[PDB]
Amino acid sequence: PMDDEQVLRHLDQLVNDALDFNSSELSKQRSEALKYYFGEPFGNERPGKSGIVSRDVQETVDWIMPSLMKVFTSGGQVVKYEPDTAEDVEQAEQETEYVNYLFMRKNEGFKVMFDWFQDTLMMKTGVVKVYVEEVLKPTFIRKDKKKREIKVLCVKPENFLVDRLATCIDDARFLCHREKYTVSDLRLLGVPEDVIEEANREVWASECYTLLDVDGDGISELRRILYVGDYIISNEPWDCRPFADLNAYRIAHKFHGMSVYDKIRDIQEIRSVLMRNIMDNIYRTNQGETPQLSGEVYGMLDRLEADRGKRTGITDRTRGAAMSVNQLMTAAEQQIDLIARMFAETGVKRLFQLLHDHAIKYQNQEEVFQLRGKWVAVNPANWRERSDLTVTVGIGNMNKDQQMLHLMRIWEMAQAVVGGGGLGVLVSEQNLYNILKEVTENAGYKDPDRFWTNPNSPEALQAKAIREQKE
Amino acid sequence: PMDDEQVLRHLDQLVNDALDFNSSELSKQRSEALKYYFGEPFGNERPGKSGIVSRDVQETVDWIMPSLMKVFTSGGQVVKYEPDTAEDVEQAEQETEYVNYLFMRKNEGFKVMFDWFQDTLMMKTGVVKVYVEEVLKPTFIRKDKKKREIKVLCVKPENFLVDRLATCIDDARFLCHREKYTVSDLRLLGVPEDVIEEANREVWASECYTLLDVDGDGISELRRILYVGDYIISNEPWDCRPFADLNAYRIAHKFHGMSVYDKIRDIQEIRSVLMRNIMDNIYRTNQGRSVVLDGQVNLEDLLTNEAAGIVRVKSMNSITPLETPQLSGEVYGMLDRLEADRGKRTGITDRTRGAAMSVNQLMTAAEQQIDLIARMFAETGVKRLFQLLHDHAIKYQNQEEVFQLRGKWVAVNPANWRERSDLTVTVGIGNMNKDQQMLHLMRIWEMAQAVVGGGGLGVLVSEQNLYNILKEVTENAGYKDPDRFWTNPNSPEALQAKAIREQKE
Repeated sequence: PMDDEQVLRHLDQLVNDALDFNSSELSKQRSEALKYYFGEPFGNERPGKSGIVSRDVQETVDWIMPSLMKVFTSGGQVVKYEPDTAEDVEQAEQETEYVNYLFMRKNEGFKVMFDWFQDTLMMKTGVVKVYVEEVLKPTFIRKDKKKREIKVLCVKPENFLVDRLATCIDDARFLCHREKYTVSDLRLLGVPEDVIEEANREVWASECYTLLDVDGDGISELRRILYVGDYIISNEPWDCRPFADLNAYRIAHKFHGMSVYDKIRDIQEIRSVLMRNIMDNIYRTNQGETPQLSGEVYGMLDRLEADRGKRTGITDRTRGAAMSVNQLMTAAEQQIDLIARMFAETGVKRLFQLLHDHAIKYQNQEEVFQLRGKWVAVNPANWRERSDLTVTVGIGNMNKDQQMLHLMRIWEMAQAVVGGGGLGVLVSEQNLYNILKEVTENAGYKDPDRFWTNPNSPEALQAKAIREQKE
Repeated sequence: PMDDEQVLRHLDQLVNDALDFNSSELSKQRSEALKYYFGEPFGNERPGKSGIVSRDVQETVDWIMPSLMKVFTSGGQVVKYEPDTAEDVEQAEQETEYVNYLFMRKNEGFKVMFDWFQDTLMMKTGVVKVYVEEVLKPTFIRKDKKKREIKVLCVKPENFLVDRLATCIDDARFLCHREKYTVSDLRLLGVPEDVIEEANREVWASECYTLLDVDGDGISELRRILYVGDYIISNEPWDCRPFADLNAYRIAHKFHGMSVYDKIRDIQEIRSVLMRNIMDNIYRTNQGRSVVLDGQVNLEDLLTNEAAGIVRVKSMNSITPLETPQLSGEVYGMLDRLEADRGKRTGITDRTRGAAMSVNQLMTAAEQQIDLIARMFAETGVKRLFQLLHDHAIKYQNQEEVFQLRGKWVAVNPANWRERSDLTVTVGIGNMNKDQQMLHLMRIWEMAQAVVGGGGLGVLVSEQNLYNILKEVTENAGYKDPDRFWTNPNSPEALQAKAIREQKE
C-alpha cells in the first residue's frame, strides 16, 4: 500500500537472490553441458597421456534438429483453429495465415525458433520475449507514420532471472530480464545522469514483470518495471508475460527441465574412457610380455550407439504390406514426435500471446494469402482456442504416407465408380475440387498454380451446366 | 562532445584489441583447421616412423559443396518477395530479376559466393563486403561517363576485425576491415605524404564502420572512417553495414561459429591414428620382435629385416625371436562406422544416394540435414540481397533488363519492400526439381485428361491456365518464355484461334 521506494529494494533483493541461485546452479550445469558438447577434457585426463574426448550430444542434435525443421518449418499448415463451423472461413484460416505469415516470413523466419530449440536443448531452457517498436521513415503515397510493430527475440536466457518456485510460465511472481540498453537508449529514454555501469559506457539494464499493488488495495495485476540502476524507471501495469521457458523434456514440477547432456553425460563418459583405454592398449601393445586383449570391447562399443539408439536416436540405420506403412510406424515409434508435441503446445501459448499483442492494435495490413484481401486485424476475436494436432502424435500424418495412401485409394475408387456407377452417386466435381486440393497442398501449390475451384462459377454455368449438358 | 582526434586513438585501441583477440583465438583455430584439412602431421608423430595422415574433412567439403551449387547456382528463383497481390508483377519479379541478374550473371558469377561458402566451412565464418565503383571509357554512341556499379567481394576474412560482443550482424559497435590500398590508391585520394607502411610501397590501410557522436549530442548513426595510418581519412555518416558473417551452422549466441573442423577434428585424429596403427601392425607382423643379448650382433639386428635372413651371433644357440600375437580384422569394422561417423555428422549419403519409387527422392535421401544448412544461407543471403537492393535503391543507373523480353524501368526509385522470401529452395516447400517434375506432370496431367474425357476442358483448367500447366514444365526445363511462349491468355491470335475458328469449327 502506497509503495514507491520499498518496491525498488524488494525488487533488488529478489534480483540478487535469483542471481545467486540461478547463476550458481544453472550456470554450472550449462557450463558442464557446453564442455561435454565441445569435447573439452572432463578433468580426469592425467598429464603425460592423451585425454581425447568423444562428443556424443552433438550428433544427437544433428539428427534431431532437421526433424523439428520439417515438422515445424514446412508451410502454414502446422497449427490451426477448427473454430465454430459457420464462422471459420471469415477469420479462422485468415487469422491463422496472418499469425504464421507474421511469425515466419516476417519475424526473422526460423532463426528465432531455431535458437529457441538450441537454448532449450544445450543450455536447458528455451524462452523468448515478445516486444513492440514503432515504424518510421515516411515520405516527408508511402507515408509510413504511426505504424507500430511486434517482434520477438531470444531473451539471452543467461539473463532471464526468475523465481524458482514457478514450475510454469504463468506462475512466476518475479520475472527478470537483463539487457544492456546502452547510453544511446538512455538518452532516448531521457535520463540525464548515469549509474555505476566515451559516450557508450556499456551500461546494464533490467526489466521486471511481477504482481504487486502500490495503490493501497489488494494485490493488483502484473506490473512492468524498467528497473535499470535504481534510477528513473518505467512502471506500468501489465497484462500478459511474453515468455515460454521451454524445458525440452517436460520434467517434473519445476521451472526448468533437464537437457540432453543431463541424460547422455554417462554415455559420453563411458565412450570417452573406453576409447582412451583402447588407445592406451594400442600403445602398450606397440611398446610391449603384456598379454593382448580381445576386440569384443569394440562390440560393446556398438551398443553405445544403441545407447543413443535407446535414448533418442532409435534410427541406427538411415531410417528405423505397402512398403512399411506410416513410414514404418513412424520409424518404429520415433520419440521426437512427442517431443515436437510439447514444443508445439509451448508455441501455442506464444501463438496466443502475440495474438493478444496483435489483437489490441497493429495496422490496416492485408494478406497475400492466395488472393488479395484481408480486413483490419486490430480488433479480432481471440477465439480462446489454438490447435496443434496435425503435426504430432495426433493426426500428424506426414506428407508422403497419407499422400500415397489417399491418392491411390481415392483414384482407384474414382475410376471404378465412374466406370460402373458414375460421378453423380459418389464424389462429384464440387468435391473433386478438394480431391485435387489435397494434392495441391501436398506439393505446396494450393491456389496459384491450380485453381480448379469450380464450385458454382460463371465458367461453371457455361461449361458444367450448358455444354456438358447439351453435349 | 566535438571529438576529432580522440576518436582516432580510441579506434586505434579498439583495432589493437580486436587484432589481439581475433588473431590469437580465431587464427590459431583456423591454422589447426588448415593443418587438419591439408593432411599435415598433428605433431604427435614420433621420429623414425611414418607420419601418414588420412584426410577426412576434404571429402566432406567436396560432397557438401556440389549440393549447395545445385540449390543456389540454378536459375534466379531462389528468392521472391510476394508483396501485395495486385502490386507484384510491377516490381516483385522485376526487382527480383534485377537483383539476381546483377549479382549472379553480372558480378563475376558465383565465384565469390562459392568462396563465401568455402569460408563459412573452412574459415569458420563467411562474410563478404559490398562497395561501389565508377564506370568510365566513353567515346570522345557509347558515352559512358560518371556511371557507377555495385560490387561484392571476399573481405579477406583474415582482415575482418570486429568486437566480440555482437553475436549478430546488426550488433557490432566496431567493424574493422584491413586492406592494402597501395600508393596508386593513395595518389588517387591525394595524400602527399606516407606512413611507416619504388612507387608501390606495400602500404596498408583500414576502414572502420562504427556508431559514435562527434557532434556534441547523443550517439549518432554509423560512421565510415578511412583510418589508414592516422592520416588523411574519409569520415562519413554511414547507415548500412554490407556484411553477412555466415557460420554455416547457426551456432549459439556468438558472432563467429564453429566449423566442420571443430566437430570432425576428433574423427580425423582417430582415423589417422588407427590407420597408422594398422600399418604399424603390418610392420611388426612383417618383422617379429627378435631380442638379442649384449656382445653379439652389435648392429641392432639390422632391425630384424634386411637382405640377410640369418642373424648370426657368435656361439650362443638360444635365440629369442618372439612373435607378436596377431590381431583381428574387426578393427577394420570401426573403419566403416567412421564413415558412418561422417554419415552420422553430415554425410548421410554413404551410398550414391541415401511407394511410387522412393517419393520425394526418398524423403530427400532420408532427411538430408544440408537442407537446414542451406536454409540458414538463405536467411543470410536475403539480408545481403536487401542490402544490395538499398545500394541500388539509392542510385545505380537507368539501364533495363533482358528478362524474357525488352523493357525495365529505372531501378533507382523502387521501394525497399522491407522483406524477401526464401521458401522455394529449402526446408520450406523447397524440394529439388525432379520431385515437382514427376509429381506435377504425371499427376495433374492424368487428372486433366480424365476430366477432359469426362467433364471437359471448360469445367476445370482451360488454356488460360493450361498456360501455367505448360509453364511449370518449361521452368523445370529452363526454357520459360522464348522457346515455349504458349501464352494465349487473351490475345489477337487467341480471338482468331480460340474464339473464331475453334468456336466456329
